[PDB]
Amino acid sequence: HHHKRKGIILAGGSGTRLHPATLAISKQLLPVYDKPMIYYPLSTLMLAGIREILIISTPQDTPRFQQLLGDGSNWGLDLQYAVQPSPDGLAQAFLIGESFIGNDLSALVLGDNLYYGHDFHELLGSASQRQTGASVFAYHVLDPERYGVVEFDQGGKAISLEEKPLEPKSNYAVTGLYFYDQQVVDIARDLKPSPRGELEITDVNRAYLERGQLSVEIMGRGYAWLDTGTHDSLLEAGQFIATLENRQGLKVACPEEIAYRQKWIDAAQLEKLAAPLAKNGYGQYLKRLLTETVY
Amino acid sequence: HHHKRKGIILAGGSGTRLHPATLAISKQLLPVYDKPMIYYPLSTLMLAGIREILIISTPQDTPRFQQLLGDGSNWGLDLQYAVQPSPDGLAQAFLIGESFIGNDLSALVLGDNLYYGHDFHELLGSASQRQTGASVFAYHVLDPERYGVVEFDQGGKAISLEEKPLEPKSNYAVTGLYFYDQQVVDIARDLKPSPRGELEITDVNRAYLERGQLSVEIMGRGYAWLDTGTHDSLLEAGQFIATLENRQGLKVACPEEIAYRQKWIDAAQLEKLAAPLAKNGYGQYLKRLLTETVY
Amino acid sequence: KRKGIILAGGSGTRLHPATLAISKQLLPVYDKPMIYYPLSTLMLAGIREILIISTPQDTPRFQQLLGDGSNWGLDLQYAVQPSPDGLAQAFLIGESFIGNDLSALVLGDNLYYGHDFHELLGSASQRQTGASVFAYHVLDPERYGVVEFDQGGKAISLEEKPLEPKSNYAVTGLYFYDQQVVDIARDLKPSPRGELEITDVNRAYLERGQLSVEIMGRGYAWLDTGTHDSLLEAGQFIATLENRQGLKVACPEEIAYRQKWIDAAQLEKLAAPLAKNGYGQYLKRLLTETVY
Amino acid sequence: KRKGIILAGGSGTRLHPATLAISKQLLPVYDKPMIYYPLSTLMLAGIREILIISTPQDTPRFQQLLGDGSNWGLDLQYAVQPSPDGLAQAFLIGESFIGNDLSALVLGDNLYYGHDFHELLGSASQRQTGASVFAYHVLDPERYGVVEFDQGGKAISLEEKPLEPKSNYAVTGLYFYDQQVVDIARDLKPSPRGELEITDVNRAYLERGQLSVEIMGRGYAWLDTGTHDSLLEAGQFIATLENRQGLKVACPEEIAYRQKWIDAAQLEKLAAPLAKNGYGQYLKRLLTETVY
Ligand SMILES: Cc1cc(Cn2c(N)c(N(C)S(=O)(=O)c3ccccc3)c(=O)[nH]c2=O)ccc1Br
Ligand SMILES: Cc1cc(Cn2c(N)c(N(C)S(=O)(=O)c3ccccc3)c(=O)[nH]c2=O)ccc1Br
Ligand SMILES: Cc1cc(Cn2c(N)c(N(C)S(=O)(=O)c3ccccc3)c(=O)[nH]c2=O)ccc1Br
Ligand SMILES: Cc1cc(Cn2c(N)c(N(C)S(=O)(=O)c3ccccc3)c(=O)[nH]c2=O)ccc1Br
Ligand SMILES: [Cl-]
Ligand SMILES: [Cl-]
Ligand SMILES: [Cl-]
Ligand SMILES: [Cl-]
Repeated sequence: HHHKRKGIILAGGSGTRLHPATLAISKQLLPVYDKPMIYYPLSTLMLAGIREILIISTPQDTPRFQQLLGDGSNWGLDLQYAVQPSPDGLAQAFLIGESFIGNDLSALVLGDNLYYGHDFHELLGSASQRQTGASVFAYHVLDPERYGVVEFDQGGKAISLEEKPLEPKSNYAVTGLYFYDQQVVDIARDLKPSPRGELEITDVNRAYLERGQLSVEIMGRGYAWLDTGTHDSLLEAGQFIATLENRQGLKVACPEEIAYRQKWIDAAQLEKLAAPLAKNGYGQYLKRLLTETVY
Repeated sequence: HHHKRKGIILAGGSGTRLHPATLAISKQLLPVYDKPMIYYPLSTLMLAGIREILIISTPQDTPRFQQLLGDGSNWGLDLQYAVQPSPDGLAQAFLIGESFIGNDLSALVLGDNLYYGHDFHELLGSASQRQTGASVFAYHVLDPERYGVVEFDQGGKAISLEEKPLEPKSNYAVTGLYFYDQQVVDIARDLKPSPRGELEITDVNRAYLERGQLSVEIMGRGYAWLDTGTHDSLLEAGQFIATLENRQGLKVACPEEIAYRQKWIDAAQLEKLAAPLAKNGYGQYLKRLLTETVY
Repeated sequence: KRKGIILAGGSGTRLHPATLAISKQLLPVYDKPMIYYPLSTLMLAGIREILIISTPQDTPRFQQLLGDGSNWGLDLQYAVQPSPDGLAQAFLIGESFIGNDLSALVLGDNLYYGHDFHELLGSASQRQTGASVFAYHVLDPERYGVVEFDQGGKAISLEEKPLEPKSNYAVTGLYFYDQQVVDIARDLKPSPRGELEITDVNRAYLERGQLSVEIMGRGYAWLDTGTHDSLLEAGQFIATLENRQGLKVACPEEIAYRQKWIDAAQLEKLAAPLAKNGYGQYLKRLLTETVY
Repeated sequence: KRKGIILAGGSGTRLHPATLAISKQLLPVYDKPMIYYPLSTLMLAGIREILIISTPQDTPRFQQLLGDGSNWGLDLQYAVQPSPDGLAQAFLIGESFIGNDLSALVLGDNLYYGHDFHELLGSASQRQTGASVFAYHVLDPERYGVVEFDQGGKAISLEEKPLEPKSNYAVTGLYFYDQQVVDIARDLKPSPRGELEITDVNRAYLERGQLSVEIMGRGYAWLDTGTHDSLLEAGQFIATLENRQGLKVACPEEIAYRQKWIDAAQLEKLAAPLAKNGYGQYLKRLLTETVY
């Protein structure tokens, strides 16, 4: 009898690549300017209207995310948690997240991706509304070799996907934000590991492409999709957010704000979250959101 | 007998505020990352479909802008030039630009304002399409005291404008990009100087407001409106553009690109502009635009 | 001999939510945890025996990061400061650690850089009586302990965060002390603000005419990591220097190796688990390259 | 006595369109034109008599900025380099300016910062025979003149932009010369690349055993302003230092005042037209404040 879309954030082991900074704490707990990196994809899923979210991290890191975020109920969310013992590729998320997904639609977001721009809400909404097939976003980059790359024909139809090609067919990278129908778990179960031993998200997306069920929306150049892959790019992302926030006196990817604007929490709930933070600019910001109209 | 909108860039004296950097060359000739500051508002007017543009600068600086930009015909534009002897306020632009405006619609842009974001073309187009009255944009800022400030009532109607108020009524600044009908010159002619001796753009905009002819569109938080008022903010703006451009391998506010995408110049014309620039990344970029599809 | 204290104290809620569930002095400045910077500073002054004082929450996190220090030729101990009751409390908490030895205190969020910094530390630590501090010209002296000089350059007053500062010389977060400091700290009354003040310890030395105040020149960088904006500035400053030089600032393994506290075999062992990133590659490179 | 040359040469089209109709070495690094930095460097080495060599297009722009230098206690002259035919051409163009005196050359886009920089310049300029250069450890030595040292630290080879560099020590864009340099430059054949190379002048001194190569230590900042990305890094580096200290790096008026080339009356006159911004306020402040 009938009378919905779940989220997954993959916040896994960045191995030893960013050591020694990441000896102290996992990558997606490092801040970008003023807030932990995971706040950014979490906020992204929230902006897409997703409230029920599974956070996949290492056994070691699970407790630390849990300590930061809890069960989400203060922000009107239902956050759950699962361990990824080993870094065996991004598609593993769907096998780990299998019982969490159930028979629902899903969205996957990488824990180290930051997005910003105008009408991002509307760009997400058109992905999450398409209730069959899958939807991904293509973004023009300088270094497409580092990503899944999309080739378009002359009428703008997607015709191939390639994982980290040495000779990319275009400058269009697939961003680390994906929307899936109920077929994803069964596609993911049939994947054989790749040459380097990972369950690849590109192979999942190619299965949808081969069935004619993949929507590739362009994420325009007027959106910022930022890179937290290196210490240098983590620093750029910090500068970028700081510049915007200090210009505007508005925050990017403040989860409490997003829950309040989605009406998942009300003004009294937002005031209670502001109380313990009253003595810093972040809690003062939440307080200011109770009385200021922001368009 | 019948069978159009002109642009003005006010690139005037920043006095001695940014000295000694500006002893060598005027403010709007200083670069923001890789291109002279004036490229940014020029590109903004171009994106609005404006081809016929008057550049107002000091007698000293006029020749230097002229040397940089010429008459615009290489980029499919008709740039003209006029001197502002003295820094007597922004509204003077309409008296200086009087014969240039003629009986047409106009757009005014400050030579030190940078804008960026998604569907900026569409945001401009809806201003320039409204062929009577005036249109301005409101942008949430931290420091509204430095700008013209807009007060909205509870239904979102603009009800007051104030120039640099010590006690701002909102955090909404009027950005330095304005669209005017044929009434602007006559409003500007009736302005008495303000307490500090300037012909104020806020007084022009209030005249439209009092006639019920001012449209105030919100420029959303997903747009970046950057500040080149200080050495620090000029540096932020540099970092901001560099981060975006190096992420994307695409340029922000490249005039040649904008003229090519407006179809004001064709592929052969763009190739000829790329030739003298062939030995640097900027000319290599223009060359790459001849063969790459960018969405 | 001289023992060191790093005060990696509580920043309260000021850097929340970055610091929710994540210790301030474990936040990275560019590529390495904040605490590497004061640690390296102490190590550069020749100090191997170091006490890390932090919150009840954060102390075990530093322990789990750094252990007893033996891998870098150090002797690290740990103590907790229950409550942010003033910087001078370090000497009470740290009484039995200091014992009857000379000491140096460094603040956990203070970053230093410059030419002959080794020698500037050397000259302070060699002075075996009195106390030694550094005065650095700053834009906002009101945020710090301020030093007033007379026309002949003698220090004549110290004030903690004065509303009307007598100079632009701030006392940096690096202090050297003789065997008197514990008893000076023990006889302190808390200030109006409710803190055992480090400036109050330093004035006590000044009143005895036993405070050396040396100028840390304008060619040195003393950076603060109090706020999100300063932490960011500091990252960009270090990254700019490191990417230019292909050398690191405040890499403890390098400093221990250069002090001869660890040898080439042990440096090589430290490089192995970091081999697949640039930090281990740098440690490996330091075995074969002559760096003047 | 020692005369100076600033080579503010042609960067071609590489920084276009920023440099279209606007001279490279007049682009600002943070708050001041690029050329203030090498000028100040020369001024810090005690050199008052300075030749600015630039393009036919840019030379009069520097002239119109700086004039004869008399307002800062300097003696500035100007010469043109018709074509970017190598850095060593400075000595041919500058032959009659150098006369029979000692010289120093500095590259117009080179920025230096650090403790006791004054003394490092002092020691090079005091050496009245041979030539003196500085070797600075860098990440990308292939972009520079590279110095090879033997196991005892003696310089044994110099190579201009080697595809396989023998070390990570780059020769900085600051060179001190005796009365031989003009005749060495005059006897140079152009390289395969079509340039009169400064490394070729320096090897000629090395071959005579008259090249001093001193290490510019890792505590000094030597920044390059070749590209848009480096020019930006340099701005952020200087701004971070200046906003922290409330002191300026490479403010020529301050350096002339501190060298006693201009007095307090003249510094005050220079402050007046800049009074309404921070730069003049700083100059005014330097009349009453003691800065160590
Ligand atoms: C429509 C709508 C607007 C907003 C306003 N908003 C926006 N636009 C943003 N952005 C600037 S965003 O859409 O680009 C964005 C949202 C979440 C995470 C990253 C970026 C934000 O960070 N926070 C925020 O409250 C929030 C919720 C909803 Br529903
Ligand atoms: C529709 C359209 C898109 C573009 C693409 N484009 C965009 N979007 C941008 N932007 C990132 S922008 O719309 O925010 C912008 C344009 C001009 C000046 C500043 C920002 C740009 O700088 N250059 C550019 O070619 C150009 C012309 C036209 Br008409
Ligand atoms: C003399 C000496 C030099 C060095 C080299 N060195 C230097 N100079 C530095 N500096 C750039 S520093 O002296 O300004 C510095 C040292 C420790 C912590 C911060 C800065 C460094 O960070 N690491 C380093 O190995 C190490 C130990 C000793 Br003893
Ligand atoms: C000893 C001395 C110190 C000073 C102080 N000083 C210093 N140290 C600096 N430096 C920070 S510097 O020596 O590293 C430097 C000098 C000139 C150009 C670049 C950096 C400066 O920029 N300006 C300045 O007035 C001036 C003249 C003389 Br002689
Ligand atoms: Cl876009
Ligand atoms: Cl928006
Ligand atoms: Cl110094
Ligand atoms: Cl050094």
